Amino acid sequence: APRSVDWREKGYVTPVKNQGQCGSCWAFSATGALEGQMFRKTGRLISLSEQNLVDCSGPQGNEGCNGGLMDYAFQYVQDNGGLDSEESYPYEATEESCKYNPKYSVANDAGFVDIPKQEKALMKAVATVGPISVAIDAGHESFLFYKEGIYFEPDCSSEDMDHGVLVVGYGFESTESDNNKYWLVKNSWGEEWGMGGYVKMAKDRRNHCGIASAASYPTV
Ligand SMILES: *[C@@](O)(C(=O)NCc1ccccn1)[C@H](CCC)NC(=O)[C@H](CC(C)C)NC(=O)OCc1ccccc1
Repeated sequence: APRSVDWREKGYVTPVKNQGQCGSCWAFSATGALEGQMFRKTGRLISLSEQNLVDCSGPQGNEGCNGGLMDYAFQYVQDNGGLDSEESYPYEATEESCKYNPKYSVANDAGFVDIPKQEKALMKAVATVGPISVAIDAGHESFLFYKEGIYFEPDCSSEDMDHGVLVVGYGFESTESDNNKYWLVKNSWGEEWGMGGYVKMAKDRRNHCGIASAASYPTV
């Protein structure tokens, strides 16, 4: 597999978004992964509606601003037969009734794939498929104040993930500790967080923060 991958360079990735004060990270991770697979298929990158998922995918198991799972969002898009664009169904950061409108649907999927819970399998999936939805343990002061470098938090759990994000690649840079590999991760806290809204998460360090425990992507 390649040593460095960055799907932003191949057109698969929209700009960083900001979920506000709604617990909808799962919806931003899911739209990011589906933005990437829709682009793979059609060659057109269209920003997709997180609000659509927040308001409407409750029947698949999601709980709006109180949390959800990317696989439930992928299920919704399939069950529902579509997903509206960001421009047509903009983000309000609050749960409201479902206003999905099929005329404005710009994406679909036929299910999803759950990646084996190993960083080796995550790597192979990122290298071949595109951006991948993942869950991580983001509950640490260090994650809030991240600015640059390879994020490593010794108290990070590999089974208790609380936060959905999007792996858009991986790479390496020399470091003091010679733990040089990272996942390139798009967050949903705006551009002012981290490195333009991205974080380099430690890679091949015992599934740091559980990034490989709940990884998946939609089938397009
Ligand atoms: C996500 O981390 C998030 O949105 N973080 C920022 C934020 C802003 C405002 C309030 C809270 N958080 C989000 C927060 C939890 C509310 N995390 C999730 O939704 C996670 C994601 C998974 C992949 C780990 N899911 C979650 O907590 O699911 C709860 C749940 C319980 C039962 C059934 C379905 C979902």
